Amino acid sequence: HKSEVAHRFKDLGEENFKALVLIAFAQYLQQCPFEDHVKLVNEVTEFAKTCVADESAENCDKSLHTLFGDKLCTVATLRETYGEMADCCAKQEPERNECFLQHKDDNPNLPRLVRPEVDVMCTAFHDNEETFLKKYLYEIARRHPYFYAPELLFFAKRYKAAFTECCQAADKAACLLPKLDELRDEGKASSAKQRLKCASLQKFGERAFKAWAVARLSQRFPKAEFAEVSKLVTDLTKVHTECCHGDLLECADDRADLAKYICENQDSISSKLKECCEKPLLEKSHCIAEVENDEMPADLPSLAADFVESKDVCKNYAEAKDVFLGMFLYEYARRHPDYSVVLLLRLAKTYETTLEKCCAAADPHECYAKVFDEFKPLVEEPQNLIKQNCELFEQLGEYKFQNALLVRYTKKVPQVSTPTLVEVSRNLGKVGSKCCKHPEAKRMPCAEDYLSVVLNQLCVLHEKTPVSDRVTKCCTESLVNRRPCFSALEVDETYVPKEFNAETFTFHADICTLSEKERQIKKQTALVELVKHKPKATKEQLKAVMDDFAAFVEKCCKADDKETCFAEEGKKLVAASQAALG
Ligand SMILES: Cc1cn([C@H]2C[C@H](N=[N+]=[N-])[C@@H](CO)O2)c(=O)[nH]c1=O
Ligand SMILES: CCCCCCCCCCCCCC(=O)O
Ligand SMILES: CCCCCCCCCCCCCC(=O)O
Ligand SMILES: CCCCCCCCCCCCCC(=O)O
Ligand SMILES: CCCCCCCCCCCCCC(=O)O
Ligand SMILES: CCCCCCCCCCCCCC(=O)O
Ligand SMILES: CCCCCCCCCCCCCC(=O)O
Ligand SMILES: O=C(O)c1ccccc1O
Ligand SMILES: O=C(O)c1ccccc1O
Repeated sequence: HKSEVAHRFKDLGEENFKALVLIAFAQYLQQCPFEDHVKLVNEVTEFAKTCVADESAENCDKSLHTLFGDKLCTVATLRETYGEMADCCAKQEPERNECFLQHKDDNPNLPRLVRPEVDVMCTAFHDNEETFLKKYLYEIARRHPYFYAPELLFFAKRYKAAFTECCQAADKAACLLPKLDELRDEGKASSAKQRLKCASLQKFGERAFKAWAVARLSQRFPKAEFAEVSKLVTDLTKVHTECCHGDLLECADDRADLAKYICENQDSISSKLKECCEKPLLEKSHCIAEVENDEMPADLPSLAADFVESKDVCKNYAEAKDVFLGMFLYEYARRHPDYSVVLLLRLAKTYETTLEKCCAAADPHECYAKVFDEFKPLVEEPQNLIKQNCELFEQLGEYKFQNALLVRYTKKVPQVSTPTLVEVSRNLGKVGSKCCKHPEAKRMPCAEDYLSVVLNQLCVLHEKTPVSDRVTKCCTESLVNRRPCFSALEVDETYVPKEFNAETFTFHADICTLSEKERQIKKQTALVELVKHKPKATKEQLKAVMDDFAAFVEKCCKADDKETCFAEEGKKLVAASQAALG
C-alpha cells in the first residue's frame, strides 16, 4: 500500500486504532505518564487521518516501524528516563527498530495495581468511561510489555462489559468481583502461556515445536489431509518464531496472512471456520485459534494398517523418519481430541524408539508386533489421575479439595516456601474446578493447558529461588517428562520437621472479620506450617486438629468476648494437638 498508516487505520477502525497505538507506546515508553501517552495517540491518530484523506500527504508513505521510531525518538526525556534506549535513535531504521526491541523492560518496577472499591470503580467508569479503560489499559500494558497487543484489547473490551452489566446492578460487587478475578486470572494465564511458547521455542527447538503443532492441529482439524496440516505447521512455526522475536507488526501480519490462507481454504481445513472467517482482521486469528475441533471422519480405519502390520514400515520410516513419525502423530491425534497433546508426543516418541530398534532387527515385524501394547499404560496413567482427582473433587468442595492438595504437596516437598505452596495448591486446586466440569472428552486436554502454566510458573519461582534438586529435575527435564515427573514426587523422608513456634499457630479474632479469601488463605497457611512441623501425621491425626480448629473459631468468633477466647481457647488447641501428633 502507498500508505501503511492509511491501511491499518482503514481496516481496524479509529477506535481500535487508538487502543492499539496506546498499548504499543505503553509497552515501550513504560515510564511516561498516562497524560503523556494520550498525547501520542492523539498526535498519531490526527496524523493518520491525514493519510486516509490523502495517501500522498506529507510523510504518509513512510513505513510504520520508521514512523513509530521517529515518534519514539521525539520524547524529550528519552535519554534521561530510558537511558540506553535513547542510543537507538542514532541508528538507521533497520537496526534502530531492532535496537528498540532489545531495550525494553520485561519486569519493570512499578507498584502492584490495586483494585479500587466497586463503588469508586463503577463511579469513575461512569463519569469518564473512555479514560477509565484506556488508563488501566495503559496500566496493564506497561506492566506486561510483551503481552500481544490485540489480545490485550480483547480483555479490555471484556473488562468493559464487566462494568456495563454489573454497575447498573443491585448487588454489584457480587456481579463484578467474580468477573474481575476471572478476567485477571485468565489474563495472567494468557500472559504466562505466550511467554512459555517462546521459552519452548529456544530451549527445545524447531523440530520439537513442530511436533507439538502437528498434534494440536490435526486434533483440531481432523479432516485435513496430512499435507494440508504440514503446510499449516510450517506457516504456524514461522509465526511463533517471528512473534517470539518481539516485533508487534511483523508478528501481526504473519498472523493475519495465515488466517487469510485458512479462510480461503476452509473446505480444505475445517467446517468450524464459517464464523471466524466472517470476522474483521482483528478477530479472525484470535477467533480461529479458539475455534472448536471439527468432527472426525467416523469410518476412519485403525492405525495398524500403516504402522504395525503392513510391509515396508521400516522402508517408509527410514526414507524420512520425521515426515513418517509426523504422519503417526497426525493419524493418532486426529482420532483423539480427548488426548493431552503431550500425551500424543509420548506415544510417538515411543513408536520412534521402537523403530530405531526394530528396524535394525532380523525379523522386524516380529520385533514391534507389540507396540500399540506399550501405549495403553502411557494413556491409562494420565486418564486415571483425572478420575481419582475429579472424583476427589466431587467429594470435597473446591476448598475442602484445595486442602487435600495442600497436604499432598506440603509432604512431597516441605522445603518449598509456605506462601508458594498455598498459591500452587490453590491455583492447582482450581484447575480441577473448571476442568472436572468438562466430560471425559474435554478433560485431559483441559488440564494440560492449565497445568502447563501452573507448572512453568512454579518452575520460575524455583528457578529464581531454588529449593529442591527434585523440582529442579522435574523442571529441568523435557516437556513430555515434566508433568509426569511431578506426579512421581514421593513424600520427603530426609525431611527434618520445622521446629515449633506458637506464633505461627496463634490466631486472633481478626480472622472473624476477614474476607473469605483472607480467611481461607489464613487457614491454609497454617495447615501447611502444620504439616511442615508434624509431617508424619496421618490424614487421621490430621483430619482431627483441623476439626478442633473448625469450632475453635466458632467458639471464639460467636463468643461475646473474642480476643481472650482466641488466647485461652488457643492454648488449649495448640496443647491438645502438641500431643495428638506425637
Ligand atoms: C498461546 C497464545 C498466543 N498468543 C499470541 C502471543 C504470541 N506472541 N507473543 N508474545 C503469538 C505467537 O504466535 O500468539 C495469544 O494471543 N494468545 C494465546 O493464547
Ligand atoms: C487490558 C485490560 C483493561 C482492563 C481495565 C481494568 C479495569 C479494571 C480494574 C482493575 C481490576 C483488576 C486489578 C487487579 O485484579 O489487581
Ligand atoms: C505507531 C503505530 C502503531 C500501529 C500499530 C498497528 C497494529 C495493528 C495490529 C493488527 C493486528 C492483527 C492481529 C491479528 O489478526 O491476529
Ligand atoms: C512438518 C514436519 C513434521 C515433523 C514431525 C516430527 C515429529 C517428530 C518428533 C517425535 C517426538 C520426539 C521429538 C520431541 O522430543 O518433541
Ligand atoms: C510440589 C511442590 C509444588 C507443588 C506441586 C507439585 C506437584 C504439582 C504437580 C501437579 C500435577 C498433577 C496434579 C495432581 O496429581 O494433584
Ligand atoms: C484440582 C485437581 C487437579 C488435578 C488435575 C490432574 C490432571 C493430570 C494431567 C496429566 C497431564 C499429562 C500430560 C502428559 O503425560 O504429557
Ligand atoms: C501445634 C498444633 C497447631 C494446631 C493448628 C491447626 C491448623 C489448622 C488448619 C485448619 C484447616 C481447616 C480448614 C477449615 O477450618 O475449614
Ligand atoms: O492483571 C490483570 O488483571 C490482567 C488482565 C488481563 C491481562 C493481563 C493481566 O495482567
Ligand atoms: O493464530 C492462528 O492463526 C492459529 C491458527 C490455528 C491454530 C492456532 C492458532 O493460534
